[PDB]
Amino acid sequence: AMLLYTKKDDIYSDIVRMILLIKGANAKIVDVSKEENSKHLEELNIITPNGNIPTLSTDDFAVYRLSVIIEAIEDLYPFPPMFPVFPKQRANARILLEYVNKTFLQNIIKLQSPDLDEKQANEIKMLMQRDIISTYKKIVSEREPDAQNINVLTLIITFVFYYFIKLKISIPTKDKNIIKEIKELLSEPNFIKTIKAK
Amino acid sequence: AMLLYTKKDDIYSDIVRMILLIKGANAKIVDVSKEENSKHLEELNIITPNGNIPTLSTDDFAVYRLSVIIEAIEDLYPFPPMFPVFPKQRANARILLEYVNKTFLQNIIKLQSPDLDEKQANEIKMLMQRDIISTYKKIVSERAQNINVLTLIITFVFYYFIKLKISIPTKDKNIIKEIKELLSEPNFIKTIKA
Repeated sequence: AMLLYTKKDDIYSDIVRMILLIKGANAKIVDVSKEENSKHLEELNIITPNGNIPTLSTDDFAVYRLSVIIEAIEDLYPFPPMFPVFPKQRANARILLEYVNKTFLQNIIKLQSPDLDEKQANEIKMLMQRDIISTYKKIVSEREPDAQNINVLTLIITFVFYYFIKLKISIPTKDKNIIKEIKELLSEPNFIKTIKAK
Repeated sequence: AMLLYTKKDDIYSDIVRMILLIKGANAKIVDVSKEENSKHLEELNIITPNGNIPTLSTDDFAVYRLSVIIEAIEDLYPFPPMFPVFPKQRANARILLEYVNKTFLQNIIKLQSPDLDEKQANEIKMLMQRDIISTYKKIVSERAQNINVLTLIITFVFYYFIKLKISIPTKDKNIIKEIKELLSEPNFIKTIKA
């Protein structure tokens, strides 16, 4: 059966859990930061090279790295699709996913590290604050049709705004429409469901 | 149109160039290290954060991370396939690609850096020498003769071992024959003489 090794307040764990929810995969979610899951943590370090979090464990394999976890979930559960189904658009989305991973997701992890300086933290916060709206506008520009499903980029950008709040970083916009849209993302039923899954 | 920003004696450029050759992609390879076109190096530093080499550019994007370059090429040019068709094997290939990138590709580019002492260089060489056969055996263990991205990359690893005067640590006649067979692949030769 499907098992997801998670960790508390980890943007990557959260993203994969929401993906698994939308895909309708009935996965066992195990938080290895909890002392009762100590045995699952021991297993993780046997099946993975560095006890990587998150880890999606299938009957046939164990995967780590967000883009690889997504691809493995998509191979086994293609519906609803997380990426565009046409080559050009698919390529663009995967490149934009890499940009969001590098610019936001990796930096969110850095701000949560105990070995973080005052200089380093302000560099990261300034960086993410500068591009966040530009990236958000670019993700919605790619979408530019009712009862339709969400894409992996909208799903991930929602978690970026959620972690901005979590890290007490203000979302830099005065635009009423963008504010309404961000509030609409943060109130998506599957996002709430994932946030209250703990 | 498709534009590839390359640099002389760069393992990553070589790998992408061979992939684009096999795919039959109509890309415009530009060697930024050449003075002939300084105009392209300027445009590269605008579209990328640190003028990263290699960079696969399109009218819609610029990509410089190797695994993202390989995925973007596969999305646009799926034939011939560079990855296993079944999910388990696909997942394993991508993980093994990351291992090869970290253990060898990144270490080859460190040995080519100007500010590097002989002590640091010996650490890297011995490290790469220890795992090269184990990794090679693992790539062939994963495997009518359609080349996949891991075999393509491991070929360039053995090519750069020779290029950096690092001996391939094996006495095994079969492995030696196989490495020699990799290094004589027509598209590899074609890429090396491009």
